[PDB]
Amino acid sequence: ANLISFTFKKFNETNLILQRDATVSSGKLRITKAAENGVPTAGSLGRAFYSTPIQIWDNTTGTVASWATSFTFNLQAPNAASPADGLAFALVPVGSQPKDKGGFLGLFDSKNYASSNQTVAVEFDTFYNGGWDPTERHIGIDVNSIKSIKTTSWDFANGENAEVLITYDSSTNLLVASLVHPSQKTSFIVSERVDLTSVLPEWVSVGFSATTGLSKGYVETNEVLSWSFASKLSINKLAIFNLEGKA
Amino acid sequence: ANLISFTFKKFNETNLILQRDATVSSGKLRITKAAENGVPTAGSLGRAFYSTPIQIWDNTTGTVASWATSFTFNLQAPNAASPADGLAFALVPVGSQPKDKGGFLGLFDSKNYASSNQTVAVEFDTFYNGGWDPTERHIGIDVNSIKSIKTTSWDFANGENAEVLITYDSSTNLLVASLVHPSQKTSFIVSERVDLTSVLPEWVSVGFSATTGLSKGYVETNEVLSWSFASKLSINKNKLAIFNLEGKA
Amino acid sequence: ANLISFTFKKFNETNLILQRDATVSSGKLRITKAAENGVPTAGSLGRAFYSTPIQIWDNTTGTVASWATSFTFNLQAPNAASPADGLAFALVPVGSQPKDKGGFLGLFDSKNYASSNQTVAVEFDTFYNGGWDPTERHIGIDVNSIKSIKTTSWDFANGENAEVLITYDSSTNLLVASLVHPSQKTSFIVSERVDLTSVLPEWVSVGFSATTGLSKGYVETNEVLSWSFASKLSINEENKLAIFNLEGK
Amino acid sequence: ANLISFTFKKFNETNLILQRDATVSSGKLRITKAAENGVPTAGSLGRAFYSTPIQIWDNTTGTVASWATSFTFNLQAPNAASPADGLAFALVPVGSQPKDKGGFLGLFDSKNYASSNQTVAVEFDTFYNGGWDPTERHIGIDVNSIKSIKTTSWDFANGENAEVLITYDSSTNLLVASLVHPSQKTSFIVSERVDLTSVLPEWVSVGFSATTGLSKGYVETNEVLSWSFASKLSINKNKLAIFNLEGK
Ligand SMILES: [Ca+2]
Ligand SMILES: [Ca+2]
Ligand SMILES: [Ca+2]
Ligand SMILES: [Ca+2]
Ligand SMILES: [Mn+2]
Ligand SMILES: [Mn+2]
Ligand SMILES: [Mn+2]
Ligand SMILES: [Mn+2]
Repeated sequence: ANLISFTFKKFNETNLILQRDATVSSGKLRITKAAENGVPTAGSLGRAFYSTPIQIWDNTTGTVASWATSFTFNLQAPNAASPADGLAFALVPVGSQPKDKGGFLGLFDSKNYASSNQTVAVEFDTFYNGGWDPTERHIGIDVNSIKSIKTTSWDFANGENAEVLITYDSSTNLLVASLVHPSQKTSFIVSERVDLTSVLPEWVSVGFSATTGLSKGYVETNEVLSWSFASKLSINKLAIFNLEGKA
Repeated sequence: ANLISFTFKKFNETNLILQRDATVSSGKLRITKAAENGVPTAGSLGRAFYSTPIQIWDNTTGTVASWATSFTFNLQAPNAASPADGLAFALVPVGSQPKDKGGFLGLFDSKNYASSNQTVAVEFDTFYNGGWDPTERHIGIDVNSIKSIKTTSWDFANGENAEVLITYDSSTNLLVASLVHPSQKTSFIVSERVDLTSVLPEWVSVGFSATTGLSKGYVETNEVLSWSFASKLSINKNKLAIFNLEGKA
Repeated sequence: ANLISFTFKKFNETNLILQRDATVSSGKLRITKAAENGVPTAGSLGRAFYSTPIQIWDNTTGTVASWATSFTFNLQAPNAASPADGLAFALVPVGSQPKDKGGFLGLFDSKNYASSNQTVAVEFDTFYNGGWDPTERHIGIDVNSIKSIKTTSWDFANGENAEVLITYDSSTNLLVASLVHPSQKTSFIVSERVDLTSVLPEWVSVGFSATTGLSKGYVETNEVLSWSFASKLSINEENKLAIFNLEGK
Repeated sequence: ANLISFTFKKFNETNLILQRDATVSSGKLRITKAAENGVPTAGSLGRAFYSTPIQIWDNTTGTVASWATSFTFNLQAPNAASPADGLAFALVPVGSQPKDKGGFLGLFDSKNYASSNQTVAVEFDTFYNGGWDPTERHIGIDVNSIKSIKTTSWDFANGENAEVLITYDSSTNLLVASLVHPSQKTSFIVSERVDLTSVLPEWVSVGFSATTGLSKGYVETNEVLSWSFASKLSINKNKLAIFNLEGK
């Protein structure tokens, strides 16, 4: 079995494939653009991916990798009543370039199922796009589309640290996204079955994507403080994983 | 920083400390009694712990260990209307002995804050005891008492597998327990800020504890299929990604 | 696959099975005796082991585990010309009791092969015993016998830290023991073929064994500063020594 | 602390930087040329490196990273009496290019110390150069030059697998490089004190480098069958146990 693993407690420019407004500055992974004062700017799109590709499944041996990612993100909107849009962990084709800004998070083109994207993502959405989004703040699981196949309720705490964990288990095809605001003691969890072999190609890049809305007033940051990742392609420990990274 | 880590994919008698009705069979950790026909028995009590005690907070340096457990359990009852009582993952003192069966899960004495017990547990409750319990089947966090300081809705699936992840973070003091029934794709989480120094002793036995009800009819299985655990005590002043792939997935 | 791992950067009494003169003081494992002024005492016999037993091979599946261990030890004799005897890493049966003192290190009865012991050990030899030992100080692989099946030259520097790495890989049945004295930038290594199914039982205790001599002058300290250990029992692969040695000390 | 780890048990083109004759076929990283029929070729040079750079020391906090690497290689010659030249594990500048072929192993320019290369390499030497090498096959710690700052006798076993472990402990500045031949139960070890801060840049690429001789007759294969590497860089001021099993 092949392995690949890495833990960032601070972010470095030199080991990431940066795309658009996503830039590293003072340890933090600022995916969107903040003005001189620090106040977030509208119409921003950023993408950041890990330097080495990851094989998530094999064509010949028919085996599927199990993986896990953990990171702490912080969305800071000056006015909670008008923010946009969100941030997402994404597994994306290796030489793949950004898509639609705004409520498409720079990952998808449309709401209808277009497998040509070959994109799985877990979205953390602050802005309710009636076009596809559910009633309130949610954690979505995105497969080829920005219309999330399964979402969960989210108490978005403004400018407060969110620790996340995402795990894929090959033996059950299950995907689990969890989120905690330690400062507020609020916890959340979504779970869904996903076939990686039908969605993503054998080799994918791994990282983040985040955007701000269309309207000028509708501003928020999209900051990731730390990031840990592990993958195991069989030919995946959880207890010994989040302690070298998260804990 | 000191480290401890193990991943049972199948339970073995040889590297656990079994108390009461707890018994290892065909790789399962059956913590409550089952008849010859494979039928859950009433009035049962079990306990299974790890063979090394664990330092969770160091008095001299005031440091606190960050730790993570993951395990798959399975509770099968014949009659959903009358089951009892549930299983629990707990951190007990080094040389701890079992306590009250039934609605106490062999871990606690009374509903009031009894600091003399020194026990932190994450329960998985099936039987509702009005006196202390909430309405529906719940995940509960037990500190020095059976009356959980926080609870949440857990939609108990009968005879189904439940993958469980429980993490304590030292820098945030936050204990987070999360459950998934992969057959149903249903997920359940509860998190509460807990201070270990105030509650638990320096060294602790990490493991399981489970019970059945007062009456004949109130029977269920209290079984653990597999188990992973890791800990990290910082010497001067814990990955969640590489932990559950060596164990859970 | 099944997994067990721990890192001792500082030792503690409670997660250790201690036998005879073996003691733990201020974060150090003093396997042999010491005075209050700091003088090694003769006729000392120490053995310390990890609490949780370890399945090294599984009868039914016919699989043999692959394990690695890395530790730091210091051997300080007052008079270097007359030292005795040395320490050893040893895989011993779970209920085993310390054996013959002196150059037998507490692990064997005779120089001739006797399978009733069921013991694999890697010895670090300061005192050359004419009957079995080769001339110079050595690292020896001991199979049920105090006479090593293979040895290699060792420049034992008195009172210095010695980082050791012992690795067993089942796919080639190869045990590789290596020692570095980082103070004088010296390095030594030994390798031989060993079948664990024959020599050792299924479950074992893993730890240390050290002794002092017979004479009032043949004394040395036998101390272990830090200790790492990991093992992997497969269901139906080599051990990652790259990620281990860093996730060790 | 910051961590990076991986474990190739079969090589893939998709997550490596390949240079010159270096090639991946059927999961075995072949560094130098081998003919269709399996015949090794002279005048070859290969280099393979991991896709992510690795921070071995941080300037701002003075923190230096401990690391470890394990890989199994096989060298096979038609004629053991005349092979060339060898292969080497190296920590290399973030965008470096292959240097002198042949006796220099595609890594160095000359026998004298030139810290412009910024290259720590552990070499595995088949061909004794009467210019800088000891009189036999050797493992050698190379620093900014092809002539080793320390060596040890290696009993090169023709067409036999060789497991290698290289470990750098930053709490002792000690680099230890070993090699075992599992088919013949033989082992070899070298250990020298190397200060990375005066040798290598903050960020380095991590990988392999090999060559064959100038003469046509002097042929061998330079193959790596598996690979593991781990690193740990702290914020302030490495378990070989868990690594070596969690490795290959
Ligand atoms: Ca949206
Ligand atoms: Ca109850
Ligand atoms: Ca002796
Ligand atoms: Ca040469
Ligand atoms: Mn959405
Ligand atoms: Mn309850
Ligand atoms: Mn000897
Ligand atoms: Mn050379």
